[PDB]
Amino acid sequence: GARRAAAAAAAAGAFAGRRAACGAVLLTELLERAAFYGITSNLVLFLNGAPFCWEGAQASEALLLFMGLTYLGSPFGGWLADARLGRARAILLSLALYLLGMLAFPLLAAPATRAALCGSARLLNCTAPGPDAAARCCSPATFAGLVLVGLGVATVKANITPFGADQVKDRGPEATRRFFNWFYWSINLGAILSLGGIAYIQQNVSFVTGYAIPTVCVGLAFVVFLCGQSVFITKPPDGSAFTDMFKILTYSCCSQKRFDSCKMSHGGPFTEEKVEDVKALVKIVPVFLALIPYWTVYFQMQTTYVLQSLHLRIPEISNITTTPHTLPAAWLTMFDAVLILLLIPLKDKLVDPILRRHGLLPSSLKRIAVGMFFVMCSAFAAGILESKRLNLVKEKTINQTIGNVVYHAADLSLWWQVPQYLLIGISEIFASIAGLEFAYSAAPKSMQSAIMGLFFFFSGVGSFVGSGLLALVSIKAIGWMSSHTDFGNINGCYLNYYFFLLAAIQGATLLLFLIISVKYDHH
Amino acid sequence: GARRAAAAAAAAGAFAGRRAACGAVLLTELLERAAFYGITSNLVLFLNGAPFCWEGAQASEALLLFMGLTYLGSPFGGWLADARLGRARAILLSLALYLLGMLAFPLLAAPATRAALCGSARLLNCTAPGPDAAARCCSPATFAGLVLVGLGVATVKANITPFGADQVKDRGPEATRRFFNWFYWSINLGAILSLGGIAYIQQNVSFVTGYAIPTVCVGLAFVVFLCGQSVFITKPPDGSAFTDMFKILTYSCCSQKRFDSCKMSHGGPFTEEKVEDVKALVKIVPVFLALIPYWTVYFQMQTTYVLQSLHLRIPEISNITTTPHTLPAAWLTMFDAVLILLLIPLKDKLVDPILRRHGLLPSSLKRIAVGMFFVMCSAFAAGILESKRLNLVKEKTINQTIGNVVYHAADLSLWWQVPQYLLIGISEIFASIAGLEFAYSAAPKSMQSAIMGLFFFFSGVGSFVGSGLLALVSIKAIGWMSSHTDFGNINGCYLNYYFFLLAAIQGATLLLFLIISVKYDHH
Ligand SMILES: CCCCCCCCCCCCCCCCCC(=O)O[C@@H](COC(=O)CCCCCCCCCCCCCCC)COP(=O)(O)OC[C@H](O)CO
Ligand SMILES: CCCCCCCCCCCCCCCCCC(=O)O[C@@H](COC(=O)CCCCCCCCCCCCCCC)COP(=O)(O)OC[C@H](O)CO
Ligand SMILES: CC(C)CCC[C@@H](C)[C@H]1CC[C@H]2[C@@H]3CC=C4C[C@@H](OC(=O)CCC(=O)O)CC[C@]4(C)[C@H]3CC[C@]12C
Ligand SMILES: CC(C)CCC[C@@H](C)[C@H]1CC[C@H]2[C@@H]3CC=C4C[C@@H](OC(=O)CCC(=O)O)CC[C@]4(C)[C@H]3CC[C@]12C
Ligand SMILES: CC(C)CCC[C@@H](C)[C@H]1CC[C@H]2[C@@H]3CC=C4C[C@@H](OC(=O)CCC(=O)O)CC[C@]4(C)[C@H]3CC[C@]12C
Ligand SMILES: CC(C)CCC[C@@H](C)[C@H]1CC[C@H]2[C@@H]3CC=C4C[C@@H](OC(=O)CCC(=O)O)CC[C@]4(C)[C@H]3CC[C@]12C
Ligand SMILES: CC(C)CCC[C@@H](C)[C@H]1CC[C@H]2[C@@H]3CC=C4C[C@@H](OC(=O)CCC(=O)O)CC[C@]4(C)[C@H]3CC[C@]12C
Ligand SMILES: CC(C)CCC[C@@H](C)[C@H]1CC[C@H]2[C@@H]3CC=C4C[C@@H](OC(=O)CCC(=O)O)CC[C@]4(C)[C@H]3CC[C@]12C
Ligand SMILES: CC(C)CCC[C@@H](C)[C@H]1CC[C@H]2[C@@H]3CC=C4C[C@@H](OC(=O)CCC(=O)O)CC[C@]4(C)[C@H]3CC[C@]12C
Ligand SMILES: CC(C)CCC[C@@H](C)[C@H]1CC[C@H]2[C@@H]3CC=C4C[C@@H](OC(=O)CCC(=O)O)CC[C@]4(C)[C@H]3CC[C@]12C
Ligand SMILES: CC(C)CCC[C@@H](C)[C@H]1CC[C@H]2[C@@H]3CC=C4C[C@@H](OC(=O)CCC(=O)O)CC[C@]4(C)[C@H]3CC[C@]12C
Ligand SMILES: CC(C)CCC[C@@H](C)[C@H]1CC[C@H]2[C@@H]3CC=C4C[C@@H](OC(=O)CCC(=O)O)CC[C@]4(C)[C@H]3CC[C@]12C
Ligand SMILES: CC(C)CCC[C@@H](C)[C@H]1CC[C@H]2[C@@H]3CC=C4C[C@@H](OC(=O)CCC(=O)O)CC[C@]4(C)[C@H]3CC[C@]12C
Ligand SMILES: CC(C)CCC[C@@H](C)[C@H]1CC[C@H]2[C@@H]3CC=C4C[C@@H](OC(=O)CCC(=O)O)CC[C@]4(C)[C@H]3CC[C@]12C
Ligand SMILES: *[C@@H]1O[C@H](CO)[C@@H](O)[C@H](O)[C@H]1NC(C)=O
Ligand SMILES: *[C@@H]1O[C@H](CO)[C@@H](O)[C@H](O)[C@H]1NC(C)=O
Repeated sequence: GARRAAAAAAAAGAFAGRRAACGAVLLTELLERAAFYGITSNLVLFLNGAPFCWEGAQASEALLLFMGLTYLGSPFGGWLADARLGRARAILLSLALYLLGMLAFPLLAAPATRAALCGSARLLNCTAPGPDAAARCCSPATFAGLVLVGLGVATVKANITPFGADQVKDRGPEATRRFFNWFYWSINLGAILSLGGIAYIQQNVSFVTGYAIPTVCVGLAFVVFLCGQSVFITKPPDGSAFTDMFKILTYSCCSQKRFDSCKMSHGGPFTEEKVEDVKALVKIVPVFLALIPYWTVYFQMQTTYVLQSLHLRIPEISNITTTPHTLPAAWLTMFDAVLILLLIPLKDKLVDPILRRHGLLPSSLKRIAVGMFFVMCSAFAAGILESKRLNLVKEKTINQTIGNVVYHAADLSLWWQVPQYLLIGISEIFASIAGLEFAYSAAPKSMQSAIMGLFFFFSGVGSFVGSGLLALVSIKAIGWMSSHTDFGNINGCYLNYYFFLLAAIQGATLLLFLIISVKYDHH
Repeated sequence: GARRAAAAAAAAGAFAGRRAACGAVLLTELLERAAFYGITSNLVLFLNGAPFCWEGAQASEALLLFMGLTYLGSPFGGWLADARLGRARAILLSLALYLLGMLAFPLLAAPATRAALCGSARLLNCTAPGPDAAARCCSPATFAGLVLVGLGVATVKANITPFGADQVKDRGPEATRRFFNWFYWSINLGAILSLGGIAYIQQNVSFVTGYAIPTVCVGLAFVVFLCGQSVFITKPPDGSAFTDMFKILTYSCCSQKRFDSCKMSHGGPFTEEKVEDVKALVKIVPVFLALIPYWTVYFQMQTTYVLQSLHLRIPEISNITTTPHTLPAAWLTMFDAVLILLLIPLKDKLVDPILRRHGLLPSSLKRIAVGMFFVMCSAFAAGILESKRLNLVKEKTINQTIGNVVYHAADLSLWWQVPQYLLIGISEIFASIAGLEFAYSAAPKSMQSAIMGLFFFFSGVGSFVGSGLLALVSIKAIGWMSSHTDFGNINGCYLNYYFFLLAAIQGATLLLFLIISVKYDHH
């Protein structure tokens, strides 16, 4: 018990005379998240309403391909970070590519540069009369910008978190946990700022002045990272010998091709440290495999919550003061970020000292399990509200308006969704941060960035699996999602059964993860 | 890992050349459970339909008082067992009193002895015309029989399980766990036999031949226990010095009135063994306190499941072969016992070796937590089905008949309740047995019977709290249970809102028990 009081000194003194570097890292992450969410908030709507009038399916496919590229680029970004380059140099290069890729969109928004670019001058005005039509216009420039921005965001996401984690490595794991808590807090703050301001300006002022802001944000992030590079000296990895470790991994795999790994490696050139690294990698891979369904259910629930909210009563007299012409569809997603922003400081200042006080959770796997339990509870709560609505809709309906689509909603207030998101928020403040901590703690000291990239890649694989599951349940044979051929007509479909299925999947995943976590802790 | 294989020898060899004693104990428990369930199956109906026509409220109060006496007598039964007597002697005395108390009811069933007894000859025939009416008739004999049978069943319940547990104490805890598994299996088998046969005979043939069978059952149990007493020699406690220990407990409490207990006891005569005993008691009491809500929710869900089943379609062509005149209302409760009988052998033969194989659960507290998680999942599942029914009832209804009351049920098959009970069954085969094992394992070797009595008393307190909660939710101010002024008309009430409340209570209790179990394991 007294050792907990001893470690409380490190916990309180975690932010020693190095706070400037932590602030710079948090600010860079906040600006990067703001730019990313500004880009991803209204990409489909921007593509549809642009003079290059794409189809809705084409815009959805483009956004999905961009997201998949962002998920896929993380392991390669980590490889580039730890091999042939340093961590800070990789961050700088990725941010430069990020800015270069994102600069394309404001030029496309501006009519003069839009006409100058794409060599096509497509002004068919969508519904305006026209002699037939062509395929996706402005394809080269748009695709180049999308691939550049996706690669940049993937690389920064893979590389920034382990760098900031090792920045405070001098202290104990409690310092790393506090840093990850504030890192997630900064991420949510940036997401809130973006989803509010950038979406408001894009939907209600202009795209030309809307897409210019993310470019300024990424420029500020690059500038602050460059300025803080001089004062960082956060024990830079300076990766030049780490390149050898990756090929020693391939040699260890060839040992399989030519504790078996340890018994062959012993007298073999494979030195003990590389043996421990490969054994750790083999141990940690199943943890990611078990976490895949958690990512699936989390992403699917995040997607379905906005759809559920779209068909509830819009509160607050529909913003009577300064009437919201074409109310943006980003604040519904921002509810979760607001709840996380409220929860995180309270957790960090109260719960962590209380848990660490007597004997409670010293490991992240248990926190992930608790978060998954909260996810299952939130899924059950969401299922119930959906069921009542699908029966309370049988009565008269009220024609509301979000954006420029006349939604049909029941006479049920939106605030009834406060519990679900609340549980979700709790789950996140237990799960995600802990997972990040695990992704930093169990990884070998030479290839943390690669492990982070694999973590994000597996999260993306889970998201893709969730989208595929939604497509599967959309089949007429089941009939749960049959009228969902547009922005949303959930009135004619059963989402409560889908919520219950998500809850059951989350429960099974929780049991499997408990088993796997116990096995990992044993070894 | 190899030590698990070493303990597998004890696990397989648990039933050494002492199986006759285990069989005798299991048979005695089975007969006692059969007699108890035969008594409690149709007590209210027997009292109402008897020539001494009581009121429904009076019969319900009598049954509740009997159940409360059974719950309260357990700690005093354990005290009598460990003080001034032995375990076997206490069992024999309690079974003799059990038989003496239960013998009263068949005499009351027989018209000749009924007229001979009670000195009243009350033959008002309930609805038959009569010049006013009196209070509860046959009060002295019925009350004496009820108090005797309650005290006997309380004492046997408090004493038999620790005796059988220490019967196999020669081997390791795995032998005790297997014995408790088969003990619960025998309990469920006896409950099935009673609820089927005795209830069918009572409701469809006669009370005179119905209540005679439990007397034969308890006589057989007493005879087999007496015969096996000679060959038992299961290291009998022969409690005579144990009495001293109990008074030393008060002396420890005298330290309160005159680790404070340990620091005072070291200089005091209180020898270390008594200090360890009192410290263990103080440690274990909070476990029972935390288990109280689990008992509350379990008993309440058990009660509400029969009511939910009563309003579903009766399956199997209403037993077309040998038409069931006045279908008994006990098989609905027997569904859970049937599921437990199916589950227990599979668990014992497959799950326990698999769990014990690599690294899994060595402690009962985690099993109790898993059982409570399954309880919460079953509660959520039950809530959903009830919600659908309360909406599927809005259509036409079908007038079924169970017993002699015309119930109103929806066109939904009873088999849809198979999942709920299944989860419930799993929960039990995780929770109850483990709790029993804990109640035997953590208790001091001198006063195991007292700890078992306290365990059963706290379970009864939880059941009373659950009944009080149901009475509280019955208030018009909430309105969840407003038309439930009879056998049951849940068609007009919201049972789903309750099921969800039970699920939430179980969810909170799970976290509380996890915290308390971790604290107990630390100390
Ligand atoms: C290791 C990974 C395993 C796979 C994990 C992926 C997810 C598994 C769970 C998949 C859930 C599928 C849907 C639920 C299964 C029952 C089928 C079903 O949907 O039944 C419908 C009934 O439809 C059918 O019976 C159609 C059967 C189609 C066959 C394909 C689905 C069966 C399951 C396939 C996947 C296998 C899963 C195995 C169990 C996990 C009920 O809806 P309804 O028609 O009553 O809807 C209400 C209203 O009446 C509107 O119609
Ligand atoms: C450490 C132990 C703590 C206590 C543990 C015991 C159990 C705690 C939980 C008790 C749950 C009580 C019921 C739920 C609380 C909200 C009140 C309620 O029932 O609201 C109803 C609305 O009624 C009211 O607002 C009446 C309020 C009466 C005041 C008493 C109840 C409040 C809670 C008292 C217990 C305190 C619990 C605190 C939180 C745990 C909703 O039903 P309805 O009328 O909409 O029903 C459907 C239809 O319309 C039919 O009417
Ligand atoms: C949600 C739906 C789409 C399914 C999700 C994918 C599952 C099929 C995956 C997710 C987690 C996977 C498990 C993660 C870890 C392992 C440990 C693994 O065993 C090892 O330790 C690997 C090394 C060895 O072979 O000894 C065996 C496969 C298994 C059970 C995996 C089996 C396949 C699982 C269940
Ligand atoms: C571990 C602890 C925190 C308990 C775990 C379970 C709870 C998180 C669950 C159990 C029951 C659930 C509730 C059951 C039903 C509802 C009603 C539901 O709304 C409706 O269906 C109607 C609301 C209305 O219009 O009045 C909103 C979620 C809520 C409050 C749920 C919130 C989450 C609860 C409390
Ligand atoms: C903050 C957390 C922990 C509390 C649990 C969820 C709350 C956010 C809920 C509980 C009570 C709810 C209120 C209870 C009753 C109603 C009436 C309800 O009105 C209707 O159902 C009719 C709608 C109409 O006709 O206008 C509108 C929502 C409101 C204010 C609810 C808003 C959301 C509240 C505050
Ligand atoms: C190679 C082996 C190990 C399988 C692992 C590959 C995954 C990354 C794949 C397997 C199934 C794939 C999914 C299967 C089905 C679909 C539905 C598909 O949706 C549509 O194109 C129709 C709906 C629409 O128009 O939006 C989009 C891709 C997606 C999610 C796929 C995404 C990528 C997934 C998850
Ligand atoms: C963790 C996963 C892999 C397994 C558990 C998934 C469950 C959450 C799913 C699978 C089967 C589903 C059920 C399949 C079919 C139906 C019937 C459907 O319509 C009816 O009630 C009509 C029933 C009838 O046809 O008689 C309502 C949803 C329900 C209960 C579904 C609810 C959600 C269930 C239980
Ligand atoms: C009885 C039959 C019907 C069960 C069939 C399914 C089992 C094989 C599954 C269902 C629930 C599972 C359990 C769910 C949760 C846990 C708790 C978990 O507890 C821990 O060790 C937590 C960590 C710690 O205590 O330090 C270990 C795995 C275990 C027992 C799982 C083992 C596998 C179980 C028993
Ligand atoms: C379901 C509804 C009716 C409520 C159920 C009763 C609760 C009010 C009880 C059940 C479990 C109890 C807890 C069980 C154990 C403890 C440990 C106890 O602390 C000790 O270790 C006692 C010795 C000491 O004082 O140091 C303090 C009270 C507390 C939290 C109890 C507080 C009261 C609780 C929550
Ligand atoms: C940890 C693992 C075991 C998963 C934990 C959660 C499951 C045990 C839950 C999640 C969703 C639940 C299901 C959700 C809805 C229903 C429908 C319900 O019946 C209805 O409402 C309609 C039935 C019909 O007519 O088809 C019966 C329970 C059931 C199958 C539930 C059974 C229990 C399930 C699978
Ligand atoms: C064994 C466990 C693991 C499986 C899950 C629950 C089963 C017991 C369920 C799943 C499918 C169910 C069946 C699916 C469909 C129906 C049709 C259903 O009919 C109606 O809903 C209309 C009633 C009428 O009009 O007569 C009657 C019950 C039944 C046979 C159900 C009985 C209960 C079943 C077998
Ligand atoms: C002394 C302190 C530590 C409290 C602990 C005592 C408990 C054993 C008490 C407290 C509240 C009591 C309950 C309060 C209210 C009721 C409702 C009451 O129901 C009725 O008489 C009305 C309904 C009917 O007629 O059946 C039956 C007794 C009961 C369950 C009580 C049973 C005994 C309880 C649980
Ligand atoms: C863990 C325990 C101690 C606290 C949590 C218990 C919950 C499961 C209970 C407490 C409050 C209950 C809610 C209180 C009131 C309502 C409204 C009731 O009616 C309505 O939907 C309309 C209400 C209105 O008119 O505003 C439906 C059930 C519901 C959501 C209840 C569902 C069950 C809840 C969430
Ligand atoms: C973030 C805020 C809103 C939470 C407010 C409530 C907390 C004080 C509660 C909610 C959930 C509780 C947790 C639910 C379950 C667990 C797991 C339990 O895990 C173990 O210790 C298992 C055994 C082992 O690890 O060896 C420890 C207590 C803990 C963290 C509980 C501690 C207290 C918590 C965090
Ligand atoms: C539609 O036509 C108007 C008037 O010619 C023009 O100003 C506007 O830019 C066009 N819109 C698009 C989206 O090309
Ligand atoms: C009712 O009266 C009949 C005929 O007199 C008698 O046989 C029967 O025992 C009475 N029933 C009861 C319950 O006393």
